[PDB]
This record gives sequence, structure tokens and C-alpha cells, in this order.
Amino acid sequence: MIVLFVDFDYFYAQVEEVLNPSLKGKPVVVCVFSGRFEDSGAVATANYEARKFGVKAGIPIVEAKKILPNAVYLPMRKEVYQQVSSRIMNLLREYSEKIEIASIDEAYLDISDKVRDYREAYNLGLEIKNKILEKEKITVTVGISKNKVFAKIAADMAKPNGIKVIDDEEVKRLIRELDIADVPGIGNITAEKLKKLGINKLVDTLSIEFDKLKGMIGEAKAKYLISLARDEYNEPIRTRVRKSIGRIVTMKRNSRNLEEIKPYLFRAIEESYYKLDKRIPKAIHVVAVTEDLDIVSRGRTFPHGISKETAYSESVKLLQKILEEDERKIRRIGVRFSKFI
DNA sequence: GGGGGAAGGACTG
DNA sequence: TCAGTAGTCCTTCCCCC
Ligand SMILES: Nc1ccn([C@H]2CC[C@@H](COP(=O)(O)OP(=O)(O)OP(=O)(O)O)O2)c(=O)n1
Ligand SMILES: [Ca+2]
Repeated sequence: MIVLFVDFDYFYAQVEEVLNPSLKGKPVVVCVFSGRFEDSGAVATANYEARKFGVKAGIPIVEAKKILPNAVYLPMRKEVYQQVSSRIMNLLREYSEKIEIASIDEAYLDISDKVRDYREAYNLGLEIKNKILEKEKITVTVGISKNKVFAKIAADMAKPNGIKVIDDEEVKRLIRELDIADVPGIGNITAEKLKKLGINKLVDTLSIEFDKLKGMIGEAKAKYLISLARDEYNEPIRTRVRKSIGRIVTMKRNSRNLEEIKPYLFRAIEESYYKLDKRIPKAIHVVAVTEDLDIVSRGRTFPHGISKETAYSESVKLLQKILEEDERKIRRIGVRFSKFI
């Protein structure tokens, strides 16, 4: 099994670079401005010129501005990046019938039936980087290995504008050396739960009784790491089917006044319905992020498709429910729709 | 025991 | 006033068989 993983480099910012060439070379910081105060908000993606100085996704806009005060700060333009992404994904479709779009900038290709070895597999990923570059002027990084996970890990090592193959040999090496925290799907939370169990490398999962692990991080993540450690991971490339579509927003100020929150909720509904396009959801979920950044939610599943009007009146009921059951003020409010007809 | 949902959680990053 | 968005998978808890 030969998996070829494609990951677009600092995508949001790179697109801005393509639509405005005079930006390349200089630090570009694509941000999400909340409007709670000057430059309130967060960095969503920065290019390499910026990242080399510590300005990257997640940090506060105001912090970025302290480090790189003369960088070009741009507001997020999601729809624009989504259309560019659609065209590039279509380019990838032309190299394999088995494709798995994982996000707006990541796709796995099962080229097991397209190449004989990693040499051909390397040349194909070479052809792809040149195809995308030719038509969209977007650089991407290619990862190649025996399974999706290691294909991705490869791409993370080669970034940016890179390409790398991790053969059966290197896989065994990584299983022993690789900091398990660098394994896709393992965040800070799960990593710490591991150090405390004396597991810092994929291999270390083979030296501890299953239940001890399956009891610390859960059965799924257990069977996941173990399978990777034993070099038995082989999840197939599955054609992605969007299962949910939503929208969440930050309010100018925290609140718990149903009438002050409503405008933000309805806006989220309108945007969600525009993005549902033809898809009829049967389940709605209202999601609130409280003042202390905790996450709270209430949803409902109807035995029929949810019209916009039902969305409006039902979301209000779900928001009221949250307010009654939780006394904290809300900071972000949004809605997610799922279970499509 | 485990299905099915809801809600929470984690990671996507 | 440092803390954005989007989507998936998983777990927990409960109902229920
Ligand atoms: N706190 C974070 C961390 C990451 N991301 C998103 C946007 C950038 C991306 C980084 O993940 P990679 O797959 O490594 O991509 P990249 O080439 O490093 O960056 P980009 O996604 O911008 O191309 O994920 C985010 O929104 N918020
Ligand atoms: Ca990327």
C-alpha cells in the first residue's frame, strides 16, 4: 500500500500572496478580527517569512504586532481560499480514483494501483507539485509512505514546498525514535497522559499492559498507537462525505441576554444555510463558548429536515436551555447542522 | 452487556 | 482587552433492549 499525502503550504497566507504578488517575500499574517477592541482576535495562518519570527496560528493579533509591527495583516477570506482549494483538489482527483480530502488543504491519495514502488511514487508526487504550481502557483508538500499516518508525518518533515518518502525501514526507525507527541492525532492532553504512563515513543506502547493504556487514553487511541507501533496500521483511503456544517462567532462583549445574543446566532444560521446548499439537515446543535473559554452545547434531532424557520425558533429554544442550565456569560455563539437527507 | 442518543472531550493544529 | 474558526472522531452519561 502506497499513500501519497498532499498538504498546501501556509495556505491561507499563500493564497493572499498569489492574489497579491507584492506580498511574497514579506511577513504575511492572516487574522480573525473579533472586534472586542483594537486588533482583538487571533492569527489564523502566517507565511514562513512571519513564522521564522514566532508569529504563527493561535497567538493574539496584538502579540504578533509586537514582534512583527510592520508585517502585512489581512482579514480572513475563507470563501476565497475555499474556491482555490476546490480547484486544486480537482487537480488531485486526476491522479487517483481513491482520494480522501481531509480538510481545506489536505488530501490522501491511494496510489497503490498507480505506481510499482516508492521511486515511481516519488515521481508522481513530483508531477503533482509541478501541476499544482503550474496552474495555481501554489506550493505544496508531499508525504509518501505505507499508510496515511506516516504519509502525513513525512509531509510534516518536508515542509515547506517539500517532498519525502518514509520507507519500511525508516518507519521502524521512527517507531523507535519519533516523539509520540508528533504522531497525528496526539495533542498536548493525550501526550501528557502518556509521559505519566512512561510512554514517549510509539514503541513504548508495546511494553505496557493494554488495559493500563486503554484506561488512560481510551480504547480507540490505544488500539490506534499500538497498531502504528506494531507497524500494522492500514486504514483505507475513504472518499469524504461532509457530515456537518456550522458557524460560530465571537461577540463584541460577553453576555447572557437572550436578545443580545440572538443577532449573532441568527447570523450564524444564515451563513450555515448558505453553506448547506441543497443539503437538508435533520439535526441542529447550538454551541456556546463561555467567558472562561469552556464549551457548552445543546442540540436536537428531528425526524425530518429542518427548514430555516424551524432552525430559527429551535435554535432560540436551545440557546434558552443553555442559559437556564448554565449561569456563566457567553463569549462565542454558533450553530452546527448535521444528519443530512 | 451493549445499542442508541445526548453532551462532553480531543484534535484538526 | 492574549485566547480566532471548522470539522471529525471519540468519550461519557443516560435511556433502553
Ligand atoms: N492554532 C492553530 C494551528 C493551526 N491552524 C491551522 C491553520 C494553519 C494550519 C497549520 O497546519 P499544517 O497542516 O501544518 O499546515 P502548514 O503548511 O504548516 O500551514 P497552512 O495550513 O497555513 O498551510 O492549521 C489553526 O487554524 N490554528
Ligand atoms: Ca497546510
